[PDB]
Amino acid sequence: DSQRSTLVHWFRKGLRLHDNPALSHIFTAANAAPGRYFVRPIFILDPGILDWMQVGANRWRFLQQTLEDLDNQLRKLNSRLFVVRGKPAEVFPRIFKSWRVEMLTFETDIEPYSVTRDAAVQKLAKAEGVRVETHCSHTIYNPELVIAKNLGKAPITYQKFLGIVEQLKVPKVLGVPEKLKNMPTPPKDEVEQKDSAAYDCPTMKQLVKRPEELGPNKFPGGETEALRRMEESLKDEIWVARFEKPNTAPNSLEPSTTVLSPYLKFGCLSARLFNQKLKEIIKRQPKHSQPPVSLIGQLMWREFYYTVAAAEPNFDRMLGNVYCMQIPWQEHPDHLEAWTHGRTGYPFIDAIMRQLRQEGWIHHLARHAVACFLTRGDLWISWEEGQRVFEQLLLDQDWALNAGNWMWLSASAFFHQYFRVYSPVAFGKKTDPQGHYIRKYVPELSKYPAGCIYEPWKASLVDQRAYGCVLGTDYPHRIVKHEVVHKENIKRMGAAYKVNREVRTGKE
DNA sequence: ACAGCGGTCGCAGGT
DNA sequence: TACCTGCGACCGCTG
Ligand SMILES: Cc1cc2nc3c(=O)[nH]c(=O)nc-3n(C[C@H](O)[C@H](O)[C@H](O)COP(=O)(O)OP(=O)(O)OC[C@H]3O[C@@H](n4cnc5c(N)ncnc54)[C@H](O)[C@@H]3O)c2cc1C
Repeated sequence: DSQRSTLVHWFRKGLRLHDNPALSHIFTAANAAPGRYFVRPIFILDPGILDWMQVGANRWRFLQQTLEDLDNQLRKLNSRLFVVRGKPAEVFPRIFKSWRVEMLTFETDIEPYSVTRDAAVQKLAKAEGVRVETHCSHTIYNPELVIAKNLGKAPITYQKFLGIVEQLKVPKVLGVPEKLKNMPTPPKDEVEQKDSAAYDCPTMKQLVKRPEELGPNKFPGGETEALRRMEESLKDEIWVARFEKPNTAPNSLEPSTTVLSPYLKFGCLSARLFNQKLKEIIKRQPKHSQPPVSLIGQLMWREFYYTVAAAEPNFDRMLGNVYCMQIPWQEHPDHLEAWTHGRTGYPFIDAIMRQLRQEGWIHHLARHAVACFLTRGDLWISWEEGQRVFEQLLLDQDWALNAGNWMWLSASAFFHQYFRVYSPVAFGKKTDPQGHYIRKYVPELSKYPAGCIYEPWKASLVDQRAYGCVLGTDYPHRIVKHEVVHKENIKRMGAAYKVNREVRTGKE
């Protein structure tokens, strides 16, 4: 066994065993040629990034848990995870030689950074004699094929996108890979010979530098929890079939939706598996909703944003972004800081921003509320600042999805009915008239009557004292007046739309 | 051409 | 309940 070659699967996203072609191919190959190969499933961890502030503690914890679950599952196939510390640029040249790699597989990714990184690896592999198999299993439909089907253009409307993808084939959904037979552990490389635990899963202490930012562990990481959570969500087939996104609550104390987003984001759950489960349920349920609103439709919204994002390296910025309306956002540093930390003085908005920071997930319509307030609705701050904060705090932080919906919400792309504006005060009342959500995440206001808990400034000073929370002392004065600024912002939006119309017809 | 339709998720005030 | 209308007057697509 001093003559074996190594087959490598590289996990970046797709942190799962189920429905993983790139991974299954590796395991099938090893079992086909017994005694021929060694198998190294790996995750590359840059130890320098741990202090990057664009990754919150909660997301680090989620990744830590995911890596441990992935190692446990690989253990059952007579394998394990190898978490190799370093950067791909130095790691691969070293391990290609060290491990005598014959093949390298991974799941493809459309994010710019990932496109250039992978291209470098492909170039190295080519020159070094290592075969590379890539698979597009992160999404149901391959953005490339969708764009090609639509004559070289990413569809910019949902219904057109649907019209294209129903013409495309849906790939077969795989099971978990086969158990490796006659696979002894590979010989230690020079790094392992020095430290036997060099490729072990990172500890919490290792991945999480600021444990004080950790909140309640409501959504544990990993494929196991992913599948358990999915199964629980699909248990009630009526709820699933009649799902309409607009009717789900932003402020329910428990999630009104599936909360599968962190799992789909990391690849802990296969979007293709989830799509298949849904379809089987809809066939059994005669009464059911349709896209855009349906649960299947939500999954297609994921696919839509990935397709437009795949055609635009600047997707996450206003300038140079083909889709994006050019809007004169302003700098408001105090207001930005107050929004960022849930200190706007709008209890509903503050409640949401605090849940987000604490727990890593907020409901889609809660995101609408705070995104609207930040941008077109009140503060007139750029969506790129909001995007940045979300990137830091969300467990499900996704380059394409985050950019896409921020553009939607700011009416910069895809959505253009800017006359519709969420009220920081009224929107939440509909589903939570008593303000239970506010009382929980803004505890200082928990004695306010429902009559003014969404608008504490309506309470007199004597009232404020009787509720044991005086505005300007225990809770902030509202940083702006929604009833005024939103009307003026509407006109700013109309004005900016006009300027863009000129430019568009001006190039003709 | 340029109008009419549809567009995941507005609000307030009706009924 | 779950519709409805006024508000003021958007874009992409279609033909
Ligand atoms: C300003 C803003 C930023 C956002 N940033 C992200 C992000 O960084 N990462 C992320 O995954 N989602 C993001 N979303 C979309 C959406 O809010 C979340 O996907 C959803 O809240 C996750 O909860 P869920 O899993 O219960 O969704 P469900 O309603 O159960 O839907 C199921 C799955 O469909 C997909 N999905 C649902 N809604 C959307 C949507 N609007 N766009 C794309 N895919 C969707 C997700 O994969 C979700 O897990 C953002 C939305 C807004 C308005």
